[PDB]
Amino acid sequence: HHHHHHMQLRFARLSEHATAPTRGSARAAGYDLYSAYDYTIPPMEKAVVKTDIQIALPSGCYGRVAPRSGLAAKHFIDVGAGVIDEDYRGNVGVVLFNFGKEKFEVKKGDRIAQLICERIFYPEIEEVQALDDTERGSGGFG
Amino acid sequence: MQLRFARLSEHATAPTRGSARAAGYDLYSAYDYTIPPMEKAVVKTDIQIALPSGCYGRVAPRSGLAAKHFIDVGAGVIDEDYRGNVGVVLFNFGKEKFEVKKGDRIAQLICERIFYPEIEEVQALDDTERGSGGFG
Amino acid sequence: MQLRFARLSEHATAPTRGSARAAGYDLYSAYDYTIPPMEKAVVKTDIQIALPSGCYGRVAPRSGLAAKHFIDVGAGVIDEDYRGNVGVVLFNFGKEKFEVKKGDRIAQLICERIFYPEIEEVQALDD
Ligand SMILES: O=c1ccn([C@H]2C[C@H](O)[C@@H](COP(=O)(O)OP(=O)(O)O)O2)c(=O)[nH]1
Ligand SMILES: O=c1ccn([C@H]2C[C@H](O)[C@@H](COP(=O)(O)OP(=O)(O)O)O2)c(=O)[nH]1
Ligand SMILES: O=c1ccn([C@H]2C[C@H](O)[C@@H](COP(=O)(O)OP(=O)(O)O)O2)c(=O)[nH]1
Ligand SMILES: [Mg+2]
Repeated sequence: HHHHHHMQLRFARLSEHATAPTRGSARAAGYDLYSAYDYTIPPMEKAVVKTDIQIALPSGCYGRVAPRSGLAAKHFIDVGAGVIDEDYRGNVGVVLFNFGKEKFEVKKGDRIAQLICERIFYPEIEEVQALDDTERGSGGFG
Repeated sequence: MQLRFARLSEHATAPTRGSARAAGYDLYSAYDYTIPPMEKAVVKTDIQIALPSGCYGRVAPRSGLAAKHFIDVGAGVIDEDYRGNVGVVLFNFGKEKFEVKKGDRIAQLICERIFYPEIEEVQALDDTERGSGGFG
Repeated sequence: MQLRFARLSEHATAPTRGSARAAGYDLYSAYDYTIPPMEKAVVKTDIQIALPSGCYGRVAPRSGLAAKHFIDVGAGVIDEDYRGNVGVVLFNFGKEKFEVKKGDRIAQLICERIFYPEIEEVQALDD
């Protein structure tokens, strides 16, 4: 209209322990997220890792916390939960799963996940009596 | 344009959204399940959905269930053209059994915007700056 | 609106679409793998892809494999500029070995629309 600009990923540090999120290349899908504390995760266990950052996502997306590739392939690390709502203003947490047979050590400053700005719709929901058939139909689960 | 649903029995609950800017609509169990430690279950919602054009439906984990109970969501891709019963694949990685009762909120449904590209084979692709190096 | 791919060996299979409005293209194993219980494997497809601009490629789980065999997909983020071999990280949480045969459908690839905002540090979020 009057103003012509690009939306930014806004963040604020909640402590001196946080690291500003980084992007490897100009077209990496995600911003790197860093642990603010030390964690020791035993075999077949989980931990909630605090980043000590609050974020304000641009309109029309949510923030998906996604796994690092190397951590999954080499160490059997996975990311649980992962849905950061557009209107969340709290401390960003990463839920890490250790499926390996050895303990996994997280140190303050380690890169442990990535944040992706996934574009979504926010549709209104409408109940109907019945839906119409497609070629796929009710065919599911292999 | 909208997310349309229909109930497949009286045991279903209409999906809900806590906020106008919440990513997902909450999905509810229509039945009772006990999931033992290190086991999986397929949870019926007893709804069929018609997703808006230009997206798929991602069944995504609730945060509390993940962080406290070590519950995860398997599979999770609901195609735009799917008209069957929406199932939730729950993985229990915790050491105690996880109880699901009718009416419990067990997952969320996100309308993820996607492309539907046409596929083309070529001999070889040109390299960028990331190269072939992955899994770092 | 165009997804380009090339084969890195004779063992690769061209990605297919399961239905007209399927979210993903089927990805196929190029090799034979035995995954023991509670273990992982990196399954090579022997393809390289060029994603359309404005998306990343998400490697996503097959539903039958999850529901029946307790198979899951780890990692899964393919960056727009990646031109290497597409690897699938398969997790076997089941109690029996899982056998992957050359030519088996093991995952799907979804073109997830994203954007690339610049990052801005503020002191308070309402600055
Ligand atoms: O968590 C899920 C995943 C999939 N489906 C349904 C909807 C989807 O459209 C269909 C996929 O079935 P398929 O194409 O026969 O499964 P596969 O990935 O094993 O080829 O199954 C669900 O209800 N819940
Ligand atoms: O991996 C995650 C997942 C979620 N959250 C935060 C952001 C999100 O907006 C909020 C979700 O809280 P909730 O609505 O109480 O979660 P639920 O109802 O799914 O248990 O928690 C995180 O920090 N990390
Ligand atoms: O399931 C996956 C995940 C990633 N990759 C490739 C593509 C992606 O662009 C690259 C990421 O490598 P990295 O940036 O060095 O990984 P990391 O997250 O460990 O920093 O690896 C795959 O082939 N399959
Ligand atoms: Mg998405």
